[PDB]
Amino acid sequence: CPLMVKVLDAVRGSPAINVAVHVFRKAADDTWEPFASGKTSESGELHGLTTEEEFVEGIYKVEIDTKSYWKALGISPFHEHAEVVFTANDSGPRRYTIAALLSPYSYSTTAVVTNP
Amino acid sequence: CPLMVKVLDAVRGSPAINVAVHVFRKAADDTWEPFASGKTSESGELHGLTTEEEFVEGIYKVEIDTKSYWKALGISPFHEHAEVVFTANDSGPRRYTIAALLSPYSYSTTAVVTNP
Amino acid sequence: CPLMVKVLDAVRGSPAINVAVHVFRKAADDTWEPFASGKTSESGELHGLTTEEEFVEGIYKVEIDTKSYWKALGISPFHEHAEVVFTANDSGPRRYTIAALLSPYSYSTTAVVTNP
Amino acid sequence: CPLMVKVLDAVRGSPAINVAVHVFRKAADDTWEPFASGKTSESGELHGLTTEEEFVEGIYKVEIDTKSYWKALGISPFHEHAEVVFTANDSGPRRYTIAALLSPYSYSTTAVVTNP
Repeated sequence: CPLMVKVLDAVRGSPAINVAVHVFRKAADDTWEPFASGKTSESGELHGLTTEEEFVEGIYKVEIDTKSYWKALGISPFHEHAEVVFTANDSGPRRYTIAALLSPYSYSTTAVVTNP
Repeated sequence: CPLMVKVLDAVRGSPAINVAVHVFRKAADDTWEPFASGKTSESGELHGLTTEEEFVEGIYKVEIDTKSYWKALGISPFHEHAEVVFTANDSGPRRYTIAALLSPYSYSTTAVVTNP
Repeated sequence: CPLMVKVLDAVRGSPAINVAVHVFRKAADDTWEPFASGKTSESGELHGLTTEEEFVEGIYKVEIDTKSYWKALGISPFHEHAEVVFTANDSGPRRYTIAALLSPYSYSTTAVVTNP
Repeated sequence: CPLMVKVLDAVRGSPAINVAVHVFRKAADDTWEPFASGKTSESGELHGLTTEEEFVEGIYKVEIDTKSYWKALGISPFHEHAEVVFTANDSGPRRYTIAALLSPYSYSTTAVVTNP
């Protein structure tokens, strides 16, 4: 898995389940092209977004729909979504884990990058 | 001062000085129009971005140029920038503090919303 | 003011008000002796803990009673309290800001060390 | 595994490897008794600290030696260690993951608690 997303809920101390995630890649004409999408599983993870062959050098954006997650729990949150933007694979193929920790008025995001 | 930004450096335990910040407002055509910008001061803060008159309800994006900050320190960072997207809502008098805590592979952002 | 504490609530996007803080200094017998204490103000800050005269080099512990704070809101929390342990070192003039960002199952703490 | 610890490095974007961890349990006489210890693996994880039979109700402290980790990388950090203190199993047996994200002047810690 070259790209995996993991989302945790800091209010409940649990994985964040059924969170929508959209990934985009910056195209030649400086616009964001849809690349992949999915929802987190019961473990708060999203696997299988892409393959090593498809995941070429580029600037990518991972957008996590945090607002819908909190609203479904009855909480009105601050952010519209969480976005993570990064250059990938520019010194060769790597594996990327993007982790997000969510609270209604705060989030953090961390990347773990490994060389296969 | 209804909107202020504070940026901290988690590697050095210091304010993040001279970081570029751009603020955008979402226009009816669903694109981002420039709204305000500046560089953080010696205390890592950016004040005087807008006034109560101009800061109407709407969707705002705050973009922090984190990549330039780490590159000046000689540290290779993960993210292209840090983006915070939120709705401003009239619901009594509101002041918004957007704080960001920066590491090379991780950031957190928190909103503090108070009423004078 | 060489030592100050700031506490934020990530669930409500507000200062964490009326939180008990205790400060201890490590004594030569390797036990913790009380040093200073207080409750955070309306802005979530605690000032006036000590003076430059008394704040000598040594190992200090700052204990934040997070559990009582969440229990007052009716939220069941994970941690018994939040503890920050550090060495104060004379190395030019130093002011220490210890910040904590609280969620029910997660906290972060950051030190900002500046020189007037 | 009733108790697992995972440690990440926010400066390098990698797991934090060979980090010493000590766990204690509060004894009848209000002192901290040693319970288990170990070091994180190449994946930044520490498994096998305890069993369900041994992991009874109590107040536990997980101490992570962050200072030694940073010093070995040539960085002088702020904190002496990171401590996580919590009541475990008081409403029946659960599984606990304690995660820590480390920077030299900041850390965060999150608990994920599941019902087996």
